[PDB]
Amino acid sequence: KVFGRCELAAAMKRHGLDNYRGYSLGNWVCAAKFESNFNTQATNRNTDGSTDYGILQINSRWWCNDGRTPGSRNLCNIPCSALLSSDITASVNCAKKIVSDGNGMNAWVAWRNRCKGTDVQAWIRGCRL
Ligand SMILES: [Cl-]
Ligand SMILES: [Cl-]
Ligand code: NA
Repeated sequence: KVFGRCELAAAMKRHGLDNYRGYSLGNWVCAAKFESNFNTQATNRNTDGSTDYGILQINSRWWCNDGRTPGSRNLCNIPCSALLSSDITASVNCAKKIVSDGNGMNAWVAWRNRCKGTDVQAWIRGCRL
């Protein structure tokens, strides 16, 4: 599923992401925009053989099992395919664990490079929330 900007914002808010660990809703929407272009089905292969999955491009080296990343962990305890569903619950739940692991949202390179230090609130402007 390809989410609309305000549609995704509302879904993230409902799942408790707004100001989760101090990150306002605009941050999460901005990261989803530049990680996946709001597409739950996005996949990307990394040089080390791991793969990133779903709307927040969660990586198989640490966080999910895709059966093809040798010597990897599965810290959200889910198959990576679960992260591609049109229901974002698994992606959200896993993201909460990632952002809690000490490095905040710097774990997402696109957030660090394209959202951090910008007016992120613009990403939820105009939305009925
Ligand atoms: Cl915001
Ligand atoms: Cl933080
Ligand atoms: Na894994």
